[PDB]
Amino acid sequence: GLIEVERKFAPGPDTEERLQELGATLEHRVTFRDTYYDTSELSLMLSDHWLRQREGSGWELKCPGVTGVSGPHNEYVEVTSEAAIVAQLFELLGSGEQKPAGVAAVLGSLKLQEVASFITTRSSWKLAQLTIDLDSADFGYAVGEVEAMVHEKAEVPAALEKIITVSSMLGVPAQEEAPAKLMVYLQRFRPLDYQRLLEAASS
Ligand SMILES: Cc1ncc(C[n+]2csc(CCOP(=O)(O)OP(=O)(O)OP(=O)(O)O)c2C)c(N)n1
Repeated sequence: GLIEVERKFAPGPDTEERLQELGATLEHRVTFRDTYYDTSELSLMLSDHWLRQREGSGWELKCPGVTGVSGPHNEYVEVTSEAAIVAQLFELLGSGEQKPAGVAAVLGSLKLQEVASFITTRSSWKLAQLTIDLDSADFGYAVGEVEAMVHEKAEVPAALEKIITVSSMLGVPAQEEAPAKLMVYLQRFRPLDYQRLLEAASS
């Protein structure tokens, strides 16, 4: 799959106006459920893999990036082929000897269960490209991301530059590193999982 490069930010009262003034256009709005899966030991998340089923899109696996871009920014390979997702799940959790099947069909054999499920309403903008998604979660939390998707690693630096420039033109504090919706959900509603992630990040 493709390499996603992103920077999250806290959206302000002026964000639409600022986007308008930059020449970004609002492409669509959409409301949808995401459901994230892991083992009881959080084997995926602790290895920086994120498996989800998204209403309207199907199964998606985020795999850790190949280049060094972490900080307020981050980089993931997004895998959307179910066959590719299963192949990676077998390697991480099970055996490559297992019979391939759809992601839903293998969950039970790999002891994968729902760790999080929540609805989001997303207002999606395009800049000529970059995408800027302004999200509101159904547990009460709002976040934005400036994002680019590239094919090869050598395109990452140039994408990363635009992402920073656009966040800055939005007037988003440089220091700010707004958390992912999933991380706020885990903090509020899966506190023992959240602590496990904390203890592993400081390690
Ligand atoms: C402290 C910390 N923060 C973030 C991460 C990375 N991370 C946390 S959750 C998580 C999975 C959810 O990522 P997210 O960017 O919030 O998805 P979303 O915006 O809704 O959808 P999309 O852009 O595909 O449409 C990742 C990759 C990490 N490992 N540690």
